[PDB]
Amino acid sequence: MQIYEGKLTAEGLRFGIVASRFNHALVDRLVEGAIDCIVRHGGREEDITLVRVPGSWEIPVAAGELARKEDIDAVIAIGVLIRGATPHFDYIASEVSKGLANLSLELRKPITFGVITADTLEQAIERAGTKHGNKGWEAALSAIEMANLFKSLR
Amino acid sequence: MQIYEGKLTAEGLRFGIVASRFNHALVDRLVEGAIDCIVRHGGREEDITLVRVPGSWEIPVAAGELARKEDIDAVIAIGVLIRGATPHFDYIASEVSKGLANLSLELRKPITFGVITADTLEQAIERAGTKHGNKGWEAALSAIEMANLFKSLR
Amino acid sequence: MQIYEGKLTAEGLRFGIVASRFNHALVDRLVEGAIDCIVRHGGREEDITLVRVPGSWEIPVAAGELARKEDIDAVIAIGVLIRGATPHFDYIASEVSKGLANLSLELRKPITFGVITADTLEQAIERAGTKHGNKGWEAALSAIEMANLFKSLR
Amino acid sequence: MQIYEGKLTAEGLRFGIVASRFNHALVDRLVEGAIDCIVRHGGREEDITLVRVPGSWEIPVAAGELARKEDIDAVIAIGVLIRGATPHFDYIASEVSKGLANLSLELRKPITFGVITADTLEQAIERAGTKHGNKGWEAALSAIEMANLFKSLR
Amino acid sequence: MQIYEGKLTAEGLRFGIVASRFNHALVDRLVEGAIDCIVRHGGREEDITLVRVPGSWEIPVAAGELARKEDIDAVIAIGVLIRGATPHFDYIASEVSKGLANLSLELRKPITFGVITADTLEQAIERAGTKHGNKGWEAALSAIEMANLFKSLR
Amino acid sequence: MQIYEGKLTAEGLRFGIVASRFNHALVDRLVEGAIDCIVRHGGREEDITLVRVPGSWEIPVAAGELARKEDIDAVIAIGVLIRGATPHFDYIASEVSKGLANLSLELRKPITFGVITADTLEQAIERAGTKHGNKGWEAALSAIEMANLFKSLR
Amino acid sequence: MQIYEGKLTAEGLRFGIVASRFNHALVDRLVEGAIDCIVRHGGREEDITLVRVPGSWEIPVAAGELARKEDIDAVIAIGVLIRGATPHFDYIASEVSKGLANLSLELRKPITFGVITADTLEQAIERAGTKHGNKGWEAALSAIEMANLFKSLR
Ligand SMILES: O=C(O)CCc1nc2c(=O)[nH]c(=O)nc-2n(C[C@H](O)[C@H](O)[C@H](O)CO)c1O
Ligand SMILES: O=C(O)CCc1nc2c(=O)[nH]c(=O)nc-2n(C[C@H](O)[C@H](O)[C@H](O)CO)c1O
Ligand SMILES: O=C(O)CCc1nc2c(=O)[nH]c(=O)nc-2n(C[C@H](O)[C@H](O)[C@H](O)CO)c1O
Ligand SMILES: O=C(O)CCc1nc2c(=O)[nH]c(=O)nc-2n(C[C@H](O)[C@H](O)[C@H](O)CO)c1O
Ligand SMILES: O=C(O)CCc1nc2c(=O)[nH]c(=O)nc-2n(C[C@H](O)[C@H](O)[C@H](O)CO)c1O
Ligand SMILES: O=C(O)CCc1nc2c(=O)[nH]c(=O)nc-2n(C[C@H](O)[C@H](O)[C@H](O)CO)c1O
Ligand SMILES: O=C(O)CCc1nc2c(=O)[nH]c(=O)nc-2n(C[C@H](O)[C@H](O)[C@H](O)CO)c1O
Ligand SMILES: O=C(O)CCc1nc2c(=O)[nH]c(=O)nc-2n(C[C@H](O)[C@H](O)[C@H](O)CO)c1O
Repeated sequence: MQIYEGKLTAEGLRFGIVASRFNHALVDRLVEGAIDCIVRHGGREEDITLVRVPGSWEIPVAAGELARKEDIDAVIAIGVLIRGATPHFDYIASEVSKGLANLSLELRKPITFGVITADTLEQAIERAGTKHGNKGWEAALSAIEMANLFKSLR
Repeated sequence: MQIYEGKLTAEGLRFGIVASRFNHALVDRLVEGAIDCIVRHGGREEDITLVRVPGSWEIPVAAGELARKEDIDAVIAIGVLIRGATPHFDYIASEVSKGLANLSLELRKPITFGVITADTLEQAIERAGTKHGNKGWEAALSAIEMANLFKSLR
Repeated sequence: MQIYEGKLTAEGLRFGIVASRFNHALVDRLVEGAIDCIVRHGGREEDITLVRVPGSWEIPVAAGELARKEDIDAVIAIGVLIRGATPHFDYIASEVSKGLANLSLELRKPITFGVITADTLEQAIERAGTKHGNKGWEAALSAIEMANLFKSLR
Repeated sequence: MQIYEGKLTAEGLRFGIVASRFNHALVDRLVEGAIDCIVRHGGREEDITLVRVPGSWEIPVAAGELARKEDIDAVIAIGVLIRGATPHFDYIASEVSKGLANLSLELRKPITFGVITADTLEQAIERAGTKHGNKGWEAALSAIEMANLFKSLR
Repeated sequence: MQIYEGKLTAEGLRFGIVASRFNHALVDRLVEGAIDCIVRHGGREEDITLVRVPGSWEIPVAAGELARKEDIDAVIAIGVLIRGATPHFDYIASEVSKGLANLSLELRKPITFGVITADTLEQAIERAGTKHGNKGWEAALSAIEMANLFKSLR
Repeated sequence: MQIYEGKLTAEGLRFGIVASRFNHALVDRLVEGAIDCIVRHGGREEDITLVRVPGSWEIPVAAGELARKEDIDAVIAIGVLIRGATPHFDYIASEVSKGLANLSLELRKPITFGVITADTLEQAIERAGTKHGNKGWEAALSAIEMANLFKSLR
Repeated sequence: MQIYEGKLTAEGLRFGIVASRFNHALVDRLVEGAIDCIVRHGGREEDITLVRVPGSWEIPVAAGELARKEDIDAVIAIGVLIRGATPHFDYIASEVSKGLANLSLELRKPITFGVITADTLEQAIERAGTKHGNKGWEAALSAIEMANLFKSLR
């Protein structure tokens, strides 16, 4: 059987992070987590490109530019959506997720999903460096794995 | 670390706004907000192109023409959807959001989302220049930021 | 500020209407409304092309052929979906709306939405020439406006 | 009448399996089922290529690379999604399913769906080698059939 | 400020794992997770020493022998306790935790805690490779970090 | 990977059993079970040393003397605690468990836990040779395994 | 370890099917499933012998004659029992199952159980080619496996 997998050592890997500003008090913890994950797995901070955008809505178009860079191995999308009173959350969460996934397939490059989609503020806090971990760290670890996988698969 | 971000000064930037006429008593406040945000951030009103369309459904096709203009740096979509008795709202909100996001990615140009998607009239009023701000102003500010970001990122 | 908008006079405009047969007792009222709107706004009935299809499912593929005609300025989609006992309604409504919107963007030509998506028969009747107007007339009026807009915008 | 169908003998067929690691205690049972199905229907284990990825989110991009291999007849996607507290499940499940289906159509190659999408842990266990069978085995059997079908249809 | 921390690359590190057999259907998933975490972080499987013992009660005495080995950098304790009808669970969980912690301090060597202490079988399953991750993987990662930390701190 | 484990053949192994007299009608069944387990796994009854003590409180001090014997490979602690009206049970159970575990670590010799800690008489009966097995037999089997393990590990 | 198992390719295998007529509208679907399973796994339809009998009661005596044929490798029993108002169902289901199992052991030949034993008509429909699969297909697949197994085991 031929088996392909990615290790979790990040030496030499180069990452793009796109991070929105809405709910920044939480997003900033996700960004801290993603960078820490990369660095302590052996990636160099210098090899990270961070792009800031206003909201989750704007993440895909920026991620599309980063993922097109030949010197970026994977893109990590970071944001925090918390349901409000209206269905706005639904439409943004749907389009952010669809856009990122579509871009990944179009560009044949891993784009990982570190966007919290929470019904409540409590759920978002839980996932931004408290009881349920740090979604930024999770999405970064995924990106490390996928970038290494792609070194043999792509 | 390489860091890219957009400032909020709008000198020299050129914006397209596509604004629907359905629920105009609310949309017109969103348009006022977007224009004010551009102008007081340093953008010239002469550098704004405003396109009116009948309803939210029609926003994407018009935005597609504006976004294709080489002299437009970002497009701001402005509309107001309020849920009625039938699921019509769902289908329009889904397609307007999907279309705009898809166009942004296809054209590699920022298109911001100033479309209210409210369950009630009260929620729409709240977001069109009253207690929960002005979604037109928010979408304009996002567009300023994204246009500035793209000056280095694109 | 540059301002683009469409007037509501339809002199010289040429329209395609795609109308499904399912629920025809209602769809036929929508078609009457669309034609009346065009004619009394100055459009010639001879400049209308009407295509009939079995159900809402089949509207997009027919609309795609009409919208590709260089001598059609806009397409008006007309149908009536009424929720039944199963989720079938959801999947048809989702695809008819997605298809039309996608075609509009792909062909850079206005395609308006005169498809009722009702939970009940009563709601459909309300929107097919009774208390809540006539969705065919609304979609036709939109098409008039968009065709005029596109005369300067496209 | 011309009739095309796929037999279930897997002699000479070559398969790609993409299996995520999230919920591995269940996914690993699905992988065991898929491999067993192939082998006991006559396929050689040496003709299987297994790609591991972090989560269901990452399955499509990896499946896209495998499906593009001329010496892969079909791809089997294997993962386990279990609903949590937030709507995150919905967005991942929607994009994994959409991506795989889109890739299948784009590449004109069968990609089968062995991804459990469960509301509860119990439901996932039921479908990963207990009372409701093994979704990996089902997706592999489907892939066998489709690969054979395509030998005359493609 | 002097700052000491451990990276997550496991090259050259040597680990002891002590894993009980009670509830093995769950423990065995924790062992899989720990080994995977070591290997994909760069540790060699040949540098792992695995000791099996009957129950959680027996973990400390075995861990004491492994931790005393000069060529073991950290020990990972792996077990699954599920509360029964009597308070037995309390006394075992208390003593296994106390013993491991005491040994770590006595021997000035990291000993990490991969012992699930669940009120229910469902909670144990959740933590042994399903919705709440894999406690073996978590304890292994901790051990990697602590072994690296100790390379400068000890 | 280096793997250490204990087999369940007891040829040549020498055991100490410390058994309390309180609740003897149950403890005596546990002692029967422990002896049977040893003998039918190949241990000689002559190689068992049995020490009787008044209550569970007194088990540790006796176990400490037995575990210090160079010709004892493992000690099996056997007793029955049943909750009464006062918290006395808690303090005895806590100390008997802590003492045994501490002695095991101090003397680097396996001491297994065959002490029932029951809330009710029914629970104790269940665990002393009826529906939930025989805790003496379990603790003896553990001791066999640990003594064998220690033949290579210690 | 010596391991014996049956593959699922049916080339050269010869099968007997005994199918009752009571509840034929469902049994006939089970028979379709059994034949399809055999044929698409490589068995020849000419190598199938189908015996029809009145009711489940009569399946064993007919299966006894088929299983005694040296040129039959396995027998598949197919029927549908649905509980009525009286305990009649219980006695028939008990004897059909006992008879078939007894005959299998007596003749040292696989006889598989494709007899639905349902409390309700809905449950029977579910298992005769709808949501819970096709019991005829399942029993045929079992027979394939057992016939192959017996080629080395018998
Ligand atoms: O309309 C609002 O501002 C409240 C709803 C909202 N919620 C969030 C959220 O929870 N998380 C988030 O990242 N972004 C959000 N955006 C902003 C949009 O993403 C977008 O920036 C604007 O609509 C302008 O395009 C939102 O508009
Ligand atoms: O059918 C109706 O008119 C009521 C539902 C409705 N609601 C809204 C709304 O709340 N906001 C909005 O901007 N537009 C709407 N359009 C119109 C469609 O957008 C479209 O103009 C027509 O269907 C014609 O294409 C609507 O049709
Ligand atoms: O955010 C979480 O980690 C909990 C939700 C979650 N649940 C599942 C699940 O049930 N099954 C699964 O296969 N994957 C999951 N991923 C991970 C994503 O798929 C993805 O790996 C990450 O978002 C990083 O891209 C998840 O993020
Ligand atoms: O997981 C299951 O098998 C039960 C759910 C299910 N239900 C249906 C159904 O009701 N109708 C249907 O036509 N197919 C189904 N498929 C199978 C999938 O379509 C597909 O074949 C498999 O996921 C393998 O790719 C299903 O998987
Ligand atoms: O008495 C019982 O066997 C049931 C309670 C029990 N539960 C667990 C458990 O949930 N997990 C576990 O790892 N071990 C257990 N041990 C066994 C003890 O740990 C020990 O092996 C015996 O008491 C013999 O020393 C247990 O005795
Ligand atoms: O098992 C879990 O991860 C959830 C419970 C838990 N909760 C916390 C917590 O709330 N705070 C905290 O500081 N640590 C925790 N650790 C981790 C352990 O401390 C330890 O790191 C691991 O068990 C590995 O040794 C935990 O394991
Ligand atoms: O007595 C009745 O006819 C109703 C009960 C009944 N139910 C079933 C059934 O649900 N399925 C089935 O296969 N057969 C049945 N037979 C008939 C007996 O099997 C038998 O044919 C007669 O008793 C005559 O021997 C039954 O008699
Ligand atoms: O009809 C079904 O498949 C569901 C019921 C069922 N449940 C089990 C089960 O829980 N465990 C099990 O080992 N087998 C089962 N078999 C299959 C039969 O044993 C037999 O294989 C078939 O009836 C074919 O002969 C079953 O048919």
